[PDB]
Formats: sequence, structure tokens, C-alpha cells
Amino acid sequence: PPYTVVYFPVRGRCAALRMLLADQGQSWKEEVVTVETWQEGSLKASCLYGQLPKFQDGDLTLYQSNTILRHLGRTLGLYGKDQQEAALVDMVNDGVEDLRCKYISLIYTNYEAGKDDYVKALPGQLKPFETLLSQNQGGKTFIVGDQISFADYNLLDLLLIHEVLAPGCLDAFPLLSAYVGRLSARPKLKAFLASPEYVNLPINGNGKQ
Amino acid sequence: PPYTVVYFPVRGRCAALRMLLADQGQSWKEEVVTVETWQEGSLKASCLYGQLPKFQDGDLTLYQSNTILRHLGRTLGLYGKDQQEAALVDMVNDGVEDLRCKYISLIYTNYEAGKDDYVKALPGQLKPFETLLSQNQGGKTFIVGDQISFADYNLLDLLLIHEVLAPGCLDAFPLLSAYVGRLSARPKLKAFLASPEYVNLPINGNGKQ
Ligand SMILES: CCCCCCSC[C@H](NC(=O)CC[C@H](N)C(=O)O)C(=O)NCC(=O)O
Ligand SMILES: CCCCCCSC[C@H](NC(=O)CC[C@H](N)C(=O)O)C(=O)NCC(=O)O
Repeated sequence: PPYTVVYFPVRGRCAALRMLLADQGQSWKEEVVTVETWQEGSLKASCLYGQLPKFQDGDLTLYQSNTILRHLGRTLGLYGKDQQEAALVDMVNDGVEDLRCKYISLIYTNYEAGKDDYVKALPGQLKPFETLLSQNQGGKTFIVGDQISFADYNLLDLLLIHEVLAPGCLDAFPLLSAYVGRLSARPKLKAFLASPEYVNLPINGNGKQ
Repeated sequence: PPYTVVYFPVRGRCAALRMLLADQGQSWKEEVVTVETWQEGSLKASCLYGQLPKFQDGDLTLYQSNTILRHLGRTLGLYGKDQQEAALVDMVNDGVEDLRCKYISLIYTNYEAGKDDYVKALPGQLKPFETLLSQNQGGKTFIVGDQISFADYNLLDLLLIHEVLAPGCLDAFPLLSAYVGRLSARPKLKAFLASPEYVNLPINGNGKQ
């Protein structure tokens, strides 16, 4: 601590981490990089991998958003309670990553044309999480075990951006809905999701949503 | 333990955990799934994300390559020695994933037309790892401190498939070429990189490399 997030002013790949932090009583600083600024060359060359986010936890400066989330699960204890659960929250976040990366392909490289087949192909892609909840206590808790993890935060968001893509896709998936409902009902998250801070910050930055 | 790897007759995405368990003196049963068995549908409906590798470590069946790699790191002590070392081995294995994702899209989507353009972007893609290496003992040891990590194996698999695709790439990356020269040497691994079950396997299946 203190936490400092540097990203472009989109919800993007840091919505999961922002939701984590605010739910887990933590504060953070936002340092915004606009596209004009990014274009002025320096910071992209400072960034290890040319991209964003950049997290600063104290003296540690992290990159790759999944790394950032794993790191806050080790540190804050959002990573299972044993090594089986740990393996499974890995299994599940890499599930959300694979889909998230496909979403990104639509939103930036084929939205208008591809959006079509995307919401058709979606049920088979959201299928595994529906399975996962039924095995984990019949979905009345969390995707891995019975304590929130950093994987509950990255799945809940992937779910939320898709309910915006398709107002209603989660209805085919009744346990997936029960989950989002329950998790947006956790107070610190609820207060966050309803904030100016969250609401007027675009999901993808290019207009598509 | 014991370890069972369930995959197609190709190195591909099990190459790195096979290098890991071989270098660390472990042994595993390879369960070989032919395209004929994948085609006859029963295995797919068992795998949680419809795909393979599938890995059994005793009572755990785990899906997804980097989750297995991350598991063996947690279990066989190969995820660095302290909190900073772990977020950095994850930050490196992530950086690696991003470039493996682009290599499999080159290989199973459009090799022929996409290659020249791929090999054009490669120096800019390998350059982060040279850097990481220079930051630590001038790249005299490993990619994250004193001792080997899962992220060291997986990165080594990427540069070996990349030297088959673009022979001459690593020659400008001397630390990175020496890194391969020194981790290939460690004779438990070196015995494996000349075994039948490694030399007699296709990199990619599709016939491209
Ligand atoms: C203005 C709106 C842009 C919307 C996308 C913002 S994120 C774009 C990109 N970053 C990434 O790709 C982040 C991915 C990285 N692997 C991670 O997991 O953290 C990135 O920083 N790209 C900039 C670049 O490569 O030049
Ligand atoms: C049958 C074609 C010849 C074999 C080529 C190698 S197949 C490897 C491929 N696996 C993946 O894409 C799994 C990816 C998963 N994210 C992981 O962490 O590893 C995969 O399983 N896909 C095959 C499929 O979906 O049928």
C-alpha cells in the first residue's frame, strides 16, 4: 500500500481490480493517461511491455493485469484457502481471460460484423462457469470455494460487460444470474458500482460497449 | 503425484511443463489422445473448457496449461522465494502467454500469409525479456533471481519454437541466446531435449513451425 493504478480513462482491463479494491475496503489512486499523452512516446517506452495497466503497490510496480490481480489475491488473501482451491481459482481466472481476450477481438477488431455470431456463440462459451457453480455448492456461494477470490471479481465484470452487449444473455444461465445478483448485493461493491467514479467512465473507449 | 498428461501427439502447449518435470527429476505417464479419439467426442465433453491439456496430479485433474505450470510452481517450489519474486515470475509467464497466443494464431489461422509480418514484429516482442534478464545479475542466472521458476521453462519453450520459425532471431539477443545455452545445458533437461518422446514429436500438428 498505497495503491496507484495507471490506465487510460476506460474501465477496460482494470474494472476487476477496481472492484476488488473497493469491495476489500482499500483505497487507490488513479493516474490517467489520455490517448494524446500516450501518443507523446515516453511512458510506452517506460512500460515493460509497451501497454497498460501499471500498478504500484508500495515500491512494487507491476504490469499485466492478471499479474496484478494474482498479486492482490496473495497479499490480500483472495486466492483460496488451500492449494486445490488456489489451482482452481487459477483455472477459473484463465477461463475468464480466454473469453475476455475474445471479447476484446470483437470490440476492437470486428464489432459491427462479428457481433452477430458472437451472441450466438456465447452460450457455449458461458457454459463452463455455469457448470462450475453447480459443482461449487450449486452456485449459492462463489466460483471457487466459499470465500470471495480475485476470480469472482474478474468473472463478475466479464459477466457485467456482456449483459451490456446483450441485455439479457444471462437468462439462459440461471445460476450465473444468481451469482451476479448476490455479488452486486455485497455492500462495498454495490456502493462502488453506483458511483460517478464507475458510471461515467466508458467500458471500451472506442464507442462500442 | 503421480503425474498424467493428457494431450494430442504434439509438443505445443505441454512442452514447457514436460521440460519442468524432466529437469526437476519427476516422472509422468503420457496419455496420448489421437485426433480420432478427439473426434469420437467423449473426452471433449469431460474437459471443462472443451479443450486440452488435461493433467492429473494425484487427486487433481486440472485443465489449462498456465494453471498446471502455476500449480507445479506452487507445489515443487518453483515460484520464486518471496512475494516480489512471485509477482515477477507471473508478470513474465504472462508476457510469455501473450506472445504464445500470437504464435498459435500464426500457426493455426494463417501461417503462410502471416509469417513474414510476424517475424517482422518479433525483435520488438522479444526485447522485453532481454531487458528483464539484464536487470537480474546481468542475465547471468535466470529471469527472476537465483533459482529456476516455472516461468523460466515456459519462456525457454517459446524461444526454441521461435528459433525454428525465425532462425537468426536470438542472435541479437546475446543474454537471451546464452540463457538458452545455459538452461539447455542442465543435464537432466538436456537428456530430455534429445529423448525420443521429444525429438519424435511434431511441434504443432498442422504441419507448420
Ligand atoms: C484508448 C483506449 C485504449 C483501450 C484499450 C486499453 S488496454 C490497451 C493495451 N493494453 C493491453 O493490451 C493490456 C493487456 C495486458 N496483457 C494486460 O493483461 O494487462 C495498450 O495499452 N495498448 C497500447 C499500445 O500497445 O500502444
Ligand atoms: C486437434 C488439433 C491438433 C492439436 C493441436 C494442439 S491443441 C491445444 C489446444 N489447446 C488450447 O488452446 C488450450 C488453451 C488453454 N488456454 C490452455 O491454457 O492451454 C486445443 O485443445 N484445442 C483443440 C480443440 O479445441 O479441439
